[PDB]
Amino acid sequence: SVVSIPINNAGFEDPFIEVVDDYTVDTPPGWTTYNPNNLVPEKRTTWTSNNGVGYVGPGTQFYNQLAPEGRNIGYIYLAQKPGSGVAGFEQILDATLEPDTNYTLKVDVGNLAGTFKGLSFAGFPGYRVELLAGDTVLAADHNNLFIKEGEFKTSTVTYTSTAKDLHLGQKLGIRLVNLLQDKFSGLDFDNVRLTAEPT
Amino acid sequence: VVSIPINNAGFEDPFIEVVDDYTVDTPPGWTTYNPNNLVPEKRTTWTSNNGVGYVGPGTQFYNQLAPEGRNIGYIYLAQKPGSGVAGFEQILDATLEPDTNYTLKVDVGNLAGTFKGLSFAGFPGYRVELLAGDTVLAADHNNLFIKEGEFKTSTVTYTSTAKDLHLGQKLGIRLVNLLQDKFSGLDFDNVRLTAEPT
Ligand SMILES: [Ca+2]
Ligand SMILES: [Ca+2]
Ligand SMILES: [Ca+2]
Ligand SMILES: [Ca+2]
Repeated sequence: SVVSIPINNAGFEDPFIEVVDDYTVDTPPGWTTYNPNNLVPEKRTTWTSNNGVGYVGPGTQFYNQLAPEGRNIGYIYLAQKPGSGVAGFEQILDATLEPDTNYTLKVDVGNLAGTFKGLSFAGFPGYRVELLAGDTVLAADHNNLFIKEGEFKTSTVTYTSTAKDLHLGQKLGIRLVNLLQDKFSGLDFDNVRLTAEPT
Repeated sequence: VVSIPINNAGFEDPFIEVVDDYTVDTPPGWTTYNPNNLVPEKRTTWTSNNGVGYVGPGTQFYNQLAPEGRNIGYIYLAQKPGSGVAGFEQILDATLEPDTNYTLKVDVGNLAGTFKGLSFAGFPGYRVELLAGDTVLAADHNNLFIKEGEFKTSTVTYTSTAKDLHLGQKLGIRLVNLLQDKFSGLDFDNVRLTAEPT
């Protein structure tokens, strides 16, 4: 009796992108920009901090594998120096926290690799994946997985509610956070999965 | 694999004779993480506090004894949920080294039962953090479900590269009471940190 909780654009497959390594600089559809330190401007260019989706295709010059799911990944790039704050993706779901339920949140996290005419993609800013109820972070994986250059790994976040959880009935949420702890200060996410199951 | 020294890693200092007896002062070797000023400098039984407690035969709050030795470390927060967080912090004598795999393990405890009419049902949530300097390198934010009166081992891992920004800075550990629900008290024991070349 495992249940899949619906997530909008959970694989960042919207919008469709034709050319390999092409990307948008606007918040992916179905998601909002998590911006507690105002690191990402409201109007983005290739020159600013930004987020969006990117096509990881056959001739990719930045990865050693294809997208964990479908064609696209979601990315967050921060131009500010490390320690400046955090930013990422957030989505508030239509599902609410239910009692005596085990939640399993899985997201693939990616590390860009390579170079481009002076631009170095070596390094990784750190990630955090968090499961929300209302404004409360119920559980989070703060950068526990080592992600080699040009590869992806699946982060798993779990939370188990009791019969009397304070946040019962509040809307579930998901955040995918660029921690900006080092350079290169971009990272990818893909294949967001949330499942619920009675204890 | 090398074990990184941690002072009072099992909260066995100080020795406590009477079962379920406890201290209300910061355990020796540790400091009180207090980013929201929830824990006063002079504590009592009724205020927010932290310390060590003897989990001995016939304990009124756990199914089993301390995960290691006699004592656990505990943090209790009297303020309402959402008021902030508090816990234990210790800066280590070891520094972040390149190409090293770090494994931090801590047992987290959920007090159970009833005492003098008060119910200890519920759990405030925990976070275990591995630090370098002032930076949280990796953390387990409340991922394990901990049944009433039991302990489970939280594992936090971090892998350094050759050019980690924080290389050379002092490693650190935080054990945090998240104050996300009531009962808003929790335990920690058997702190382990190991390093290994990649
Ligand atoms: Ca995808
Ligand atoms: Ca990289
Ligand atoms: Ca102990
Ligand atoms: Ca309890």
